[PDB]
Amino acid sequence: AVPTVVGIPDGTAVVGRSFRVSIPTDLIASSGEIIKVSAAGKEALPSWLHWNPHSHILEGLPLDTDKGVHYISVSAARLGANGSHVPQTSSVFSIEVYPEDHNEPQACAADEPVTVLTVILDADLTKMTPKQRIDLLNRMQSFSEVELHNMKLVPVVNNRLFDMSAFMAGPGNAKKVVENGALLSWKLGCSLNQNSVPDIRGVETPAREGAMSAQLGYPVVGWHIANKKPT
Repeated sequence: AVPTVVGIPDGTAVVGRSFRVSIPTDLIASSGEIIKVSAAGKEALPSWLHWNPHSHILEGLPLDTDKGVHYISVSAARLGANGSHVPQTSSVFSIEVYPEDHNEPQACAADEPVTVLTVILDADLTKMTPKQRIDLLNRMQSFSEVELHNMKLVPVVNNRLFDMSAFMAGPGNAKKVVENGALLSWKLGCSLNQNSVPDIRGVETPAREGAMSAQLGYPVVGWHIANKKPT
């Protein structure tokens, strides 16, 4: 009698940046009902998302191939005496994945380069689940002193494991690079130079000694600091 309708607001995401939203399951599910979260019209989520049923958190880390709008269905079903799932309600919202974070947490002055620290990892993000992508970011926090949601994680492109414009850099623990590679990066400041970069020993030393890779779960190829043209 008199069903309730819950609207969930649409969200936004950016390639290479962590995504996290709470879903109001206590409003959608009358006691006893089973919640399902999927891509609308499918049983699975999009490949970049992960649903935590006990925390009610939908989270993910999109790749360039996830650009665009994703409709997500949150549905509640009654479990019948015979084991059937009787759907009761469905609430659908969308998430638009945008292509570029412009190296900004979300800023430097216009046309002022952003100083970015990048760690190059022997990893293939397309082989990793969303949870694995997020946990790699989580594991980097000890070293970056940047929160999960302000780091960036994207694949290597054109097989380039270096940045020749970098004015500081150093080695990791890896001797071979087996996978395509991943770039895990964050902002240090605006238009910095060697003399104004913060203390980076807490990156460079564990990178070279192998303590960083032991904590991240992936081999570290190297790191570098470079000023990136603004976008």
